[PDB]
Amino acid sequence: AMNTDLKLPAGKTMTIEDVKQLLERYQMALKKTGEQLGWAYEQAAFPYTVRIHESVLYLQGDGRLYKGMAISVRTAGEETFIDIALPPGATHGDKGKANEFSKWLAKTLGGELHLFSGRTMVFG
Repeated sequence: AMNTDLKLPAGKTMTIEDVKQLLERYQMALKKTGEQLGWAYEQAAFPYTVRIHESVLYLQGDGRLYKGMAISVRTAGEETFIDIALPPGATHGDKGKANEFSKWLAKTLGGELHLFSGRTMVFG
């Protein structure tokens, strides 16, 4: 029913095989856009800068929506724990991010996760 055309600049020639290469190039451009979206996901999913001070990891939150948290290792008897402490001013955002990282950590290492909601999850 309908048609679009591009009139090429004077003197420019074009074969169907050149057009096929242009379609491939277009898909390469879409891949690059896809990478930008992925990078945007990465930055939003971990909006913290990490520093270590006195064997405690401090995450400092980007912008007003994230304050931060503190991660440390605790031993008691022959037991070992990873602790994630949220400070008094911790945001809605910080709580969610801490929950996300804690669950990933538990899936990765195994053990028994005690979430600040009072829920316990066992891996193993």
